[PDB]
Amino acid sequence: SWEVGCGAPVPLVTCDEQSPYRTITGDCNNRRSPALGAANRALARWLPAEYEDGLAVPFGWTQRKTRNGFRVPLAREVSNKIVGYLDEEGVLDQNRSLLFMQWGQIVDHDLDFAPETELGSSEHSKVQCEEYCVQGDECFPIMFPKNDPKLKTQGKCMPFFRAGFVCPTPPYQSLARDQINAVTSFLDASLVYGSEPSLASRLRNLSSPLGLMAVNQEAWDHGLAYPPFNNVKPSPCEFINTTAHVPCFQAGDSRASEQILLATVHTLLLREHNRLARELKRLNPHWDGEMLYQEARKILGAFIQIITFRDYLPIVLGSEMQKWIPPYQGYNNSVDPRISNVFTFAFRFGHMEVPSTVSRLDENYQPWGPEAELPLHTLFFNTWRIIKDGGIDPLVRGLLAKNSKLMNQNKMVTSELRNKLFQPTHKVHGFDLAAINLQRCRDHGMPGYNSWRGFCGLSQPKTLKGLQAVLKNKVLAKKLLDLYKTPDNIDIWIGGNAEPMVERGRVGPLLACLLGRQFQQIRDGDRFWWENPGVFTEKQRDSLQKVSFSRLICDNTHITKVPLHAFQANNYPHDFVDCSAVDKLDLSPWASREN
Ligand code: HEM
Ligand SMILES: *[C@@H]1O[C@H](CO)[C@@H](O[C@@H]2O[C@H](CO)[C@@H](O[C@@H]3O[C@H](CO)[C@@H](O)[C@H](O)[C@@H]3O)[C@H](O)[C@H]2NC(C)=O)[C@H](O)[C@H]1NC(C)=O
Ligand SMILES: *[C@@H]1O[C@H](CO)[C@@H](O[C@@H]2O[C@H](CO)[C@@H](O[C@H]3O[C@H](CO)[C@@H](O)[C@H](O)[C@@H]3O)[C@H](O)[C@H]2NC(C)=O)[C@H](O)[C@H]1NC(C)=O
Ligand SMILES: *[C@@H]1O[C@H](CO)[C@@H](O[C@@H]2O[C@H](CO)[C@@H](O[C@H]3O[C@H](CO)[C@@H](O)[C@H](O)[C@@H]3O)[C@H](O)[C@H]2NC(C)=O)[C@H](O)[C@H]1NC(C)=O
Ligand SMILES: *[C@@H]1O[C@H](CO)[C@@H](O[C@@H]2O[C@H](CO)[C@@H](O)[C@H](O)[C@H]2NC(C)=O)[C@H](O)[C@H]1NC(C)=O
Ligand SMILES: [Ca+2]
Repeated sequence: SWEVGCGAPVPLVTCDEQSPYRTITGDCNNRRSPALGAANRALARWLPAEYEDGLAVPFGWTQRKTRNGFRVPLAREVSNKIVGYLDEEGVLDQNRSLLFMQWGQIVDHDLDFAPETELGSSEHSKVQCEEYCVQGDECFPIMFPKNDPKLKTQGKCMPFFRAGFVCPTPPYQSLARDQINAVTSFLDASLVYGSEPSLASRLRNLSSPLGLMAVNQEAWDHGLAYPPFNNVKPSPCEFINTTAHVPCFQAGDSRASEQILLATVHTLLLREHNRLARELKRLNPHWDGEMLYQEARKILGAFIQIITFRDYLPIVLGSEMQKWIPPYQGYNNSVDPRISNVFTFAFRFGHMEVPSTVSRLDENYQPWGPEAELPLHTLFFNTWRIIKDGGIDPLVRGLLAKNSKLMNQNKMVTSELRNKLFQPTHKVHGFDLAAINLQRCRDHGMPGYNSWRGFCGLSQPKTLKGLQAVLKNKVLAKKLLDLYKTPDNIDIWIGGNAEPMVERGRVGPLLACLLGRQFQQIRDGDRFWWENPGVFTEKQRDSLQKVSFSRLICDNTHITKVPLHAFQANNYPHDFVDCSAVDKLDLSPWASREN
């Protein structure tokens, strides 16, 4: 097979092995195979890639060719018939907050990214894709089926570009096509600190010896910080309201400004880096800026680890967790920490948890002003609503008080995501996230629903009656097969999502498995996982056990009323208490001494 080590990454990183700090790139975690889990390398393959030419060409590319003796259904046709719904009433999750959706997006963004193939600088390859919908090379258009209302308004297709691949980005051929993970595979708060040594520095305040991080100079949220602006024009954030002139935020992750609430938790995280950084110079005045940045970076890492695994995961995987993520037993140097290709489609389960509206509430948890409840589609790359319409305080209260959208077989993805999505480079408010997910499955060369079913050790449904038993839904299983013709061909995203949810959790049998395995691999294969003896001192761990997302809000906002359990559905005022009832993170054990 091979090549054994293709591609060019950040080709200049040799290990210190004696440093107690993670590399920005994620290198040097593993002593034996040191590029394992790093950034800018092939997503791991749990199962062999599936292309029609067996090498690189997606299923759906050529019209004459077929998948298992059937034509693959159009990306959007799958959506129009199965994914969409009209009536938004009763789709709310009665036992999970908007934060349950929100944190999903934070971890994931920490864990993976597969950068698009917008290669070029002054180009007509972008034009022949968008204007003419000409398939070929790095352009893979999402066509519109007969009687799509988007034909009248938008055109003949939705522009779609293939994902970036290993070795170089001009076509080529040898092994099957593997897609690139632009971020580090460890749960290491890279959304904040970056995955490139080049960018990791740009985000830092290297003007003072305090290990602080660059903050906005133009705007201020009641004396509290905002992220810096991305002064790289043209920007998507400016385009949406030209009169405002407000550009996107800049963090260690490109997707920080995609939606308004994701930029909000980005503000909270950046805020507590500086708070830890400041409290550490209170306690350790002799420390240089480097120790400060790094020591703060280490606590925040541990922060995102404890919240993800103690608070988030148990309510996602549910009864299935102990089956897949048993209790911790130490760092296994034989476990592959890399994020697999399929995982980048498993974690997308959350797209069906995004509700139609984002609300802004006041101190009394009452609707804030005339335009309190906004449509979500108006909030893609919307930063002017943060900076010039209340700050983050109203949006944070919304997260804690308002419900998440519950997954439903008859009501899947909101039309605000499935019909009105804004994509950063393009101009209109009209892409389909359901269709975009469905061709990326095909682009990445995913094997079908059944391979993955079997991979996890679950009955591989082959008949109409078979699929029924698994999906516990006769009408959905029939629509699925009328389009896919066989359950072997169902795209992993929709197939995995269609399944009913496990007990006490928010995902079904197949997804619990795929998600379950990854999260254990990235816990067990991480040399810097907080609990692993050596990383944090015995005392340091005891304080880290006390962190809560509620405390992140209290110490970095002028919200004073917070629920204790921030991922479950809480009502005002009964479930809300004072910030004083919420346990503080004691940073005393970090106090190093001299004589
Ligand atoms: C309104 C909120 C959200 C918006 C607007 C949004 C939008 C997007 C878009 C446009 C993509 C690119 C898809 C592609 O081209 O393949 C994406 C990727 C992704 N999203 Fe979301 N998303 C949201 C929330 C979430 C949440 C809450 C989660 C997790 C629970 C999530 C999980 C993911 C994952 C895993 C990817 C692929 C990551 C990778 O690059 O490998 N998203 N999102
Ligand atoms: C483009 O961005 C600007 C903000 O930079 C938006 O303009 C603002 O629009 C609202 C009206 O919807 C104005 O608020 C008004 O004043 C007070 C609150 O400050 C309130 O009592 C009034 O009832 C009213 O809501 C605000 O002054 C105005 N800013 C100015 C002077 O430009 C604009 O709506 C955005 N448009 C788009 C295309 O989204
Ligand atoms: C809504 O979700 C809440 C968050 O999980 C959940 O709170 C959970 O309540 C039970 C208390 O019993 C705990 O789960 C345990 O339940 C039984 C024990 O009687 C066992 O079978 C389970 O294995 C499990 O240990 C959770 O600890 C607790 N969650 C947390 C972390 O606070 C509510 O119960 C849910 N509300 C509804 C709709 O019932
Ligand atoms: C990099 O770090 C610098 C030092 O920590 C920081 O400069 C400080 O900025 C704050 C906030 O803008 C200023 O605090 C306040 O100054 C007066 C107080 O009398 C107020 O009237 C202002 O409203 C302001 O809030 C400090 O004056 C300033 N400190 C120093 C040492 O000059 C930079 O802003 C940081 N730069 C970046 C890009 O992150
Ligand atoms: C560390 O984890 C690895 C991977 O799960 C374990 O390696 C397995 O060892 C079994 C024997 O029990 C072998 O049959 C397999 O070859 C290994 N499995 C895999 C997935 O490769 C190992 O048991 C663990 N080691 C320690 C010390 O905990
Ligand atoms: Ca990471």
